[PDB]
Amino acid sequence: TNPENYHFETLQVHAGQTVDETGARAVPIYQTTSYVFKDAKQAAGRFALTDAGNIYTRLTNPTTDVVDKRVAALEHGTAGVTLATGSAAITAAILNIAQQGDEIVAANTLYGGTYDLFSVTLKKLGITTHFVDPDEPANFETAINDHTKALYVESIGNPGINLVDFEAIGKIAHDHGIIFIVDNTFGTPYLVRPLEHGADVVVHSATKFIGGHGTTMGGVIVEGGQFDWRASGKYPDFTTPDPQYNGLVFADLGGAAFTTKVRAETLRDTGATISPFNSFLLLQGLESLSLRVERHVTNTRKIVAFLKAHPKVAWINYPELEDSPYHDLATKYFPNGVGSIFTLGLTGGEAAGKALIEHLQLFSLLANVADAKSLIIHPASTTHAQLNEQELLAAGVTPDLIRISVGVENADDLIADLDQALAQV
Amino acid sequence: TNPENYHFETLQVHAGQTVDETGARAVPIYQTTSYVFKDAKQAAGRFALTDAGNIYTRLTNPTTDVVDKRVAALEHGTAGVTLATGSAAITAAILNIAQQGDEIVAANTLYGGTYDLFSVTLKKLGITTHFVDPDEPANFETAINDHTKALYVESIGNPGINLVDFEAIGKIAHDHGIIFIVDNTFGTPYLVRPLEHGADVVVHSATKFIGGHGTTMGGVIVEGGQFDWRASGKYPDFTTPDPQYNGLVFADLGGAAFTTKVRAETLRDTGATISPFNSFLLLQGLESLSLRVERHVTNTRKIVAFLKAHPKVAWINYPELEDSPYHDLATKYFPNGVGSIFTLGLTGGEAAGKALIEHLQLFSLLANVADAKSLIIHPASTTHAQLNEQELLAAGVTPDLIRISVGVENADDLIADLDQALAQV
Amino acid sequence: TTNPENYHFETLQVHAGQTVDETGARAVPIYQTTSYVFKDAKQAAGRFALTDAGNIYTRLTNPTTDVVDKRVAALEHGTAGVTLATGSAAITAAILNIAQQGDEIVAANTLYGGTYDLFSVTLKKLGITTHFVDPDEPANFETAINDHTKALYVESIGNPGINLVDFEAIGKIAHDHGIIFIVDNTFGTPYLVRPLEHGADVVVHSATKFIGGHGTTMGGVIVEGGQFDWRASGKYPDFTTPDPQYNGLVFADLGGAAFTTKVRAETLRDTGATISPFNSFLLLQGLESLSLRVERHVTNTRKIVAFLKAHPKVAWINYPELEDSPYHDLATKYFPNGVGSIFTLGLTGGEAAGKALIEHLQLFSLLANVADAKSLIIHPASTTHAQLNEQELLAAGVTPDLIRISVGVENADDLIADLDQALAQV
Amino acid sequence: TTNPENYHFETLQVHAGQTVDETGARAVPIYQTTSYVFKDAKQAAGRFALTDAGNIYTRLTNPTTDVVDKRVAALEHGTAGVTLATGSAAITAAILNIAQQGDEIVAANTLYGGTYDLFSVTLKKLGITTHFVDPDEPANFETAINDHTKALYVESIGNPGINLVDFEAIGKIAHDHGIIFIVDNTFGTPYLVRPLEHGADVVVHSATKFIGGHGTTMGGVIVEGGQFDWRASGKYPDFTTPDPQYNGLVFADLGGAAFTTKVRAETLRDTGATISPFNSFLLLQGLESLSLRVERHVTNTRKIVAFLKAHPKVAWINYPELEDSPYHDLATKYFPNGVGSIFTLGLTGGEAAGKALIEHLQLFSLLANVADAKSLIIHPASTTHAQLNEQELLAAGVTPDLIRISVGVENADDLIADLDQALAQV
Ligand code: PRO
Ligand code: PRO
Repeated sequence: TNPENYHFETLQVHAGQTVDETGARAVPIYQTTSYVFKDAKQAAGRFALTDAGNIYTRLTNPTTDVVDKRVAALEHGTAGVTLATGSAAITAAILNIAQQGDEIVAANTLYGGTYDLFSVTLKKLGITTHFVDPDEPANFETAINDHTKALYVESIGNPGINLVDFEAIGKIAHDHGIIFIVDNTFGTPYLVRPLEHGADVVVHSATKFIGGHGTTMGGVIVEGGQFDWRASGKYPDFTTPDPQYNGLVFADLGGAAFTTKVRAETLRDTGATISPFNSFLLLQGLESLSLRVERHVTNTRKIVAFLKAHPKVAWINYPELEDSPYHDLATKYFPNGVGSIFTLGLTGGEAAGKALIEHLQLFSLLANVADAKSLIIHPASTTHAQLNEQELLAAGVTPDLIRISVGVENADDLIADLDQALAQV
Repeated sequence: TNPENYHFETLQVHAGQTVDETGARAVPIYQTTSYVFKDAKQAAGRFALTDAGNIYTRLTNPTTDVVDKRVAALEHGTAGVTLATGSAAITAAILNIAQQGDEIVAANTLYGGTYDLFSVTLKKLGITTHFVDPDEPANFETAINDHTKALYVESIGNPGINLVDFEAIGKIAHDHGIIFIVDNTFGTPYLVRPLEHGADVVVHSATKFIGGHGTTMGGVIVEGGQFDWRASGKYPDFTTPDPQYNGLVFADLGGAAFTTKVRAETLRDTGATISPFNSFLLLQGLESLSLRVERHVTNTRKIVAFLKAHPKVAWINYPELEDSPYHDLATKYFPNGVGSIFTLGLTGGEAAGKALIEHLQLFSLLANVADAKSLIIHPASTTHAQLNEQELLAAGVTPDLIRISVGVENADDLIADLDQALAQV
Repeated sequence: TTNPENYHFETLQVHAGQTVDETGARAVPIYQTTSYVFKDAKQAAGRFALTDAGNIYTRLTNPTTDVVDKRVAALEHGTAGVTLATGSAAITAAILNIAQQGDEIVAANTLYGGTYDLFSVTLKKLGITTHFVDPDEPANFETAINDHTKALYVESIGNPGINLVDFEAIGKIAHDHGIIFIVDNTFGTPYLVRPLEHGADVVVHSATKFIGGHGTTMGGVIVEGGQFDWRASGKYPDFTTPDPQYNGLVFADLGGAAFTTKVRAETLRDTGATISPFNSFLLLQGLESLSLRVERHVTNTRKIVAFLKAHPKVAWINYPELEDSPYHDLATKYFPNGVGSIFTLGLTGGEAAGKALIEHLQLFSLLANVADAKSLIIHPASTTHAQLNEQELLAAGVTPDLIRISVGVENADDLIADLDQALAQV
Repeated sequence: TTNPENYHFETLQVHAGQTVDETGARAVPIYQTTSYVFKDAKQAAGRFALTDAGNIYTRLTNPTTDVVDKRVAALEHGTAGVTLATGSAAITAAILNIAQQGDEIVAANTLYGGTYDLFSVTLKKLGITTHFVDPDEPANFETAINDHTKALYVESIGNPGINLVDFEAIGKIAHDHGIIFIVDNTFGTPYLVRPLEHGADVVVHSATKFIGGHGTTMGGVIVEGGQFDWRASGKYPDFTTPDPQYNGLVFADLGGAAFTTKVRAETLRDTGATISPFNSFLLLQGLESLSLRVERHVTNTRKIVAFLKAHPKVAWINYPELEDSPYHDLATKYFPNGVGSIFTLGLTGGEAAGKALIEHLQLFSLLANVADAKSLIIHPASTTHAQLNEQELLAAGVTPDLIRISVGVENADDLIADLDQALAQV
């Protein structure tokens, strides 16, 4: 994990970065695809996974490697692996422990994407996921069984902005001998470390917060390295020596089991590999993640207060709020804030929200979150237009719903902009 | 397709590139993740796929778009889509027309990767692929049936360096109402256009030739737009309106059917999206593809002749050679050459090849092909060490086999380097 | 003009100069191009004539770099900006823009090693003499001014030496003699002090350091305040006398864009110290967090300066904000948000003690840079200022026992802990 | 020294200066960094002292850019190279490296618009006078030489004007007077003519054009032949007299790296026209195909020049290789592989005919650049050389009816077809 016990701010700046022979203080962009092997042994050794080193950029990259380590350090885990996007980090994570005919138990509150994947695409492939209501931790136990291999939820609903009892669902899963995978995109390691509250694997859509400016895509998978793969016995690929990899037992890697299996199977075969550039820009984003998340909260705090007190605001979801049905969860798991993404409904309903959008100057109309620039959009008509009233209202998406992602601009300017706009709907 | 009927050299330089309002002569790197929508309608419109424009970089990118068009133009197809890597362009291509419990008929001669994917990973997902011997076009018909939805082969075996009767297998597939997907990595549009000899879809690993210098990864999928999806009837997802996409019938797009379905399903859900940088470097590579491939052939020609005449060379595979079991295929389908990748066996067997490797100065020991720098490696101990003697000798990988990828250096220097080295094994 | 709807720093550093093209792309595209297609022969001819606004040649204009120009100027509260390859190039251009052969410049003794040697050796060879004055006494500049003097140069915070200067004072003394006031605001950044609003006419920057923020990309920026009469003073003819090469165009006629437009059209076009659109993109990213980053570098440096002052093995510690530094008054008047994150320090054991301290710290990297997100430490006299020797070395506050530290954005405690252990091993 | 195991152009452009780091990465890493961690206080001090080889500061040294230096020099068959931000910056540095105030340069009249105005306006202001001679008669240079003259400058192929020059001739005339011969080989590239091997001492390049090859990235390269006695001639003191700032180091003591090492240590460090490691990476990619690309640009231009000569509506066509151009002899002697892909042409209808032709072609883009993979066309007098007017305009072969064309690597037939249709519409 973290060697000389460094604090978050130090880890987000140094984690997994070494200095090569050139003395280059910044991580070089290893925009290469292959690596020269010392001799014919090392070649066979690297491809056999028995000799530590670079192999192929689809599999390995000195730049991307620093991201794996660094994110893991922040997430306080044991090993990380990066991928083309968040969607791919999810697809890989799932496929690593779910075969055909098997199933997984995932929360009702999910990003339009994560959802339409679990339900339409990966099922089509014979892996259906049973959607439970995250508000009642026990609600998962009811759909669990023998074909179930992992309990999946999002650290903060998208757009349900609903918290969940991490520790509860973690045991409910371990009691049945399966792992807890938490999609921490919305919370980030600075706000919450699912791996330290009952989670085994944490996925991220670095595209959003880790990246920081809406310029780069990428996903990350971090493992806690705290789940006996043999014990539970429910994960064969992990137990049964791999013929294709020289009878290697993934469970023998320990803290690196889950991640070295994605890299050697899913990643190598499906190839949703990140480009060294993207990884570079992620390293820059991480070098300031905390600082930006800190402002993302204090800004959202101020913007939420002003919005709650405005007559023209019907309702406002935001766990930290003293009267949100999740306030208690917030205080227990999110001591530093609940993010900067929130939903709200206006008093003039649907036509009013879109109207507000059409008047704001500092809020951009687009599909994204966690940009340094503030954003707003109406989920139902976009990011979740892949779900019918059936799932739509099941994930909290109502015709009057409007979503906001608070940037790092000046709170006064954002409030002023919001004011002038509402003063016209 | 190609509007004012331009020749290959003109298309590889201009295809799908327009000039924006800035006047920028070079395609800008759109290192962005989202796009600002005009109003709430356009947002809903883009996400509904009813309004042409950018949506999300996982789905769309102005830079990557030029690659889609450009490659397609060269491949002489109707529509292209790019992806994170070649492996992902393959995974996506397959998943676009193969559900669970279904199967596909693919050649025995395949890249270590393409293979271990079709066989271990995608089966695990309940899609097994029956490996036929490409030498006998009829050999495919025997394993075809009702669950079969596509016939897949590589334009040039890796490392079988075996040609195949494109037109033969194309009909053998259309007679049974399925499509022909040809992995043209090794041949490229300048040497062969599978789409014009019985192929419906062509996949590429731009990582290799299109890229040109071993710096960038990426895959491409191009469709010929010449297969009635309704007629054959064997492709439901293409016939049955998509609920998630507003009851859209993929077959209604025509020339853009196959590609807009990968982008809207597999890509959007699995997210093996290319980074705008990678796409940029591909555009540069394409702007010179032909010129480099031209030298790749004339260089390999000269290097093959010298190698055939050297006493210490046991055997040498290279279709163009007057006595290779494929010479006739070569003359019919490859009028401009058969590439620059070839295999050879030495007279001192295994230990001799690796020895040759350990002596060469201008040939680099690594896992890659089509680099401007020349490369050599022993497949059995690396790129195909995922197959047992069973598949290993089934794809032409023998203990004395050595593979070479001819660069663009000076033929005399390469021959000289090879000479001095052989003069020591 | 300037900042339209009167926005605050945090909003400008994130939005300033950034429009949405037809592609609708939210992030600024990286325009890695060298040329631009012109509408017919006239648009082409009119652009090259500088009469038609638009792109011409990346050596002169770039859509990506353009956002940098606007944004940086916006933050620095100026009217126009032009960016260049490095901080050194921005400085070289600023001078050369208003300095011919036979002219002279009066500059502070406290200057970064490069800047010094540029004024003293490189520009000397071309008939541009520079008088190095002691910035502590504003009147000292008056003494060296004369007919050939054409500009007064100072740094917002000496490098090294950490000495502040009376902006308004030197500002007046310069305008009273009809010359411009050039401030190299590198160490301060627009967020700590805006020299253009306290008597300065042109402010240059080394985006390499703070603006970029991670030690990964290089570039310089020149920003003009556009509130200095070029005609009036009369000492800047090129700004008044029509430019033959440019259809008799008179640069002073451009108003708020006179100085920078002269650089782009003269010095920049001809010498070509051009930034690459890539770098510009990375700078934009940096600017998008400038305020947040500069904020921590300071809170961090404050604590670390405290600890280091109380520590027995510390001979002395320069940091203007310290209640008794000979510049404290200048700090309160001009630097309400802090005095940055770069300070010098002397050790009890002299030089050998310092070099010992460097080699033992684990969170401070020994390299030549400042403003990195990572913390840095180095010994100025043997590196950054080794082209000067002792007389000029000592004219800028560089003593053999001097050690320089650049506080990063890591955890303040860890940094102190690291500092402790190293000092004990000294 | 130079090219070790005697390799050919195609092998050098792909391998020259590229090593494999510990990561084993085959492709040259992009070192997007500004500084480098130094081993203890001495390595640091020794690097800054220029006595310890290694990286110092990206403004001075970069592992990515370094491959560019070696490689380009290798191809140009020289001993040492240094790269800079642009072609203009490489030229500016080359001159300033051997030119002080009060010195003069004698250069060809045929110069790219920028180069001209740099010599004539920008460098004039700094006491560096340049005498513009007629390159057609080598003796013409002798006439302007004198005590203050310190270098003879010419382009391998005038821009525009497409005029060749007697390399060896001007080379001797310059060494007979103890001065260097500087050639701007942009238009030719090391693959068509290697000025360093035919009487030249320093050859500069605008990688922006051919080396890069796609109009996407900018940069300049300076290459020295290292076969000119600095001590002997005696006219280059700075090369002989110990450098105080550098521990009395004498630049001439460096041998084959004297000229370029002076640029990196003086002009470059102080003015900072530094390339970005990104650009360098893109240049390396370009170099990896230079020979192949230059080969087609020529076969293509040959055909296109033929067609255009026979065409009725073509008043005249400049291309040295043409059997009757006043430079054909120079072409056969010096350019055995072709004379490039940039030619000028006059139309029967004069200026208006030309500008008409431009606006009608579909495969030729109207922009300011050459050597793109895409074909280009432009009218020099209203753009690239509009800072010069008629007297100096006409001293470089730029006539109001002149049209310039840069042949790309598209299909030769399509280009001709496109040209036909446009001419008919004229
Ligand atoms: O500091 C930051 O937030 C940005 C992220 C990419 C480059 N620097
Ligand atoms: O011409 C070429 O081959 C290279 C490819 C990337 C940049 N230019």
